[PDB]
Amino acid sequence: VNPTVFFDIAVDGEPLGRVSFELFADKVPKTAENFRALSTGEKGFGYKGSCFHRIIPGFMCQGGDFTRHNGTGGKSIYGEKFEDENFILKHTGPGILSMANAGPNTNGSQFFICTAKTEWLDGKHVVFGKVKEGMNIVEAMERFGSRNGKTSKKITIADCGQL
Repeated sequence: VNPTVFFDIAVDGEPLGRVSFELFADKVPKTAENFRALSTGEKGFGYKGSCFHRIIPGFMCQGGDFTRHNGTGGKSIYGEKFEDENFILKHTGPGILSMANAGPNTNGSQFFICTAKTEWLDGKHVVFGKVKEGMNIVEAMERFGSRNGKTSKKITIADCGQL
């Protein structure tokens, strides 16, 4: 029943590979639906063509700022921001998909893919999915990151949608 969406990743416009995600619509339906719709672009805006602006190896990959490309933008399908839906699910290890935010109830479109267990984020960031296929591709992306998060090459979402 839970939806699966994919990102096709490019590095300086060179294809890298495909990452797919299971979204936990059974446990966080509002947050899952935002990401699903941003991935298909069915509301008229979304993730296609956007970059991962912050990648810290041994920590996370962060993206979803499709309006300013640097961590200061983005918007949800519900408006500029929406509430923290629940914190049922925890940051248990690599492959977890969690919402970036700027305080309580400030979810937009930014998300991160954890590449480590990040338990200190539990109860503060809404977990809403997990990598299903292509974790090896996330690991390859990680290698273009750095300690301060700047990427050495431009890591983009070349295509995305629902499988």
